[PDB]
Amino acid sequence: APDWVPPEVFDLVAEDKARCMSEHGTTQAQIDDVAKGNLVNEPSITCYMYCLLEAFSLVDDEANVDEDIMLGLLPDQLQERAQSVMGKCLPTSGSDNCNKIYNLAKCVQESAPDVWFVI
Amino acid sequence: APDWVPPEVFDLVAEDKARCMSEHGTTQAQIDDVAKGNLVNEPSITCYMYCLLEAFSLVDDEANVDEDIMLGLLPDQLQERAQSVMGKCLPTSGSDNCNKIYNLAKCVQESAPDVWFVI
Ligand SMILES: CCCCNS(=O)(=O)c1ccccc1
Ligand SMILES: CCCCNS(=O)(=O)c1ccccc1
Ligand SMILES: CCCCNS(=O)(=O)c1ccccc1
Repeated sequence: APDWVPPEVFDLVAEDKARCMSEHGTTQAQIDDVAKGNLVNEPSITCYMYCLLEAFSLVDDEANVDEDIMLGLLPDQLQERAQSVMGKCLPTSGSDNCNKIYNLAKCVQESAPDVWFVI
Repeated sequence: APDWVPPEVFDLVAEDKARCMSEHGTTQAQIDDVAKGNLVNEPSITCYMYCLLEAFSLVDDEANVDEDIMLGLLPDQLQERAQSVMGKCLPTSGSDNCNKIYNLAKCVQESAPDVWFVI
């Protein structure tokens, strides 16, 4: 949703978006809420984000973020900002994979809400 | 094991853990191996998982799973996530009891790696 997201990402994620929303019972409404900063800790959205990340190998089976793959997918414009916020927010911590991603999202959104995006 | 697993279960299983590891020649390394995502189809671990399940009355003599009790014993957030996964992955199928549980474990891990834990 933020204006920096490369156009190609909308097509790149389309397959795994459909699959992940089906698996987690996610609605588009929940997703639209996130750029508005209305994220709540509900598995239907938190496990969706986990699902989408895992699909691009941005996280492992334990929801640990691969910083290199994350920076790789991000555009050049955001490398500086994203590296700083990852330093701050990683490694992930939480009770389960979905909570780990919720905790990461909240962490990022505290200083850099426009760096965390969901589609 | 994942961070969500109830503290109580470490003590609750200690008796049957010992008996089940002894029965199936299981080593602690094999058990630890699973958390890492490295579950293999080997009877010393797959029959161990059967054995622990049966101890909690979660499987019968044919490795049919009691979905209701399995789900009921999971903490709230894991119970929600597992309902879907268990809908897909149950009832069990396979050539023997040990393979049935291997197939269940892999099935669960495809969508919900952190849901299927072994101790
Ligand atoms: C780092 C930005 C947060 C990623 N959130 S997301 O899980 O919806 C997602 C969006 C796009 C690709 C993969 C995952
Ligand atoms: C007695 C209370 C502990 C059971 N909780 S459990 O999540 O570890 C669990 C173990 C085995 C199957 C399902 C859930
Ligand atoms: C979601 C259920 C996981 C079952 N895994 S287990 O069979 O090794 C087991 C762990 C603890 C108690 C009984 C069985």
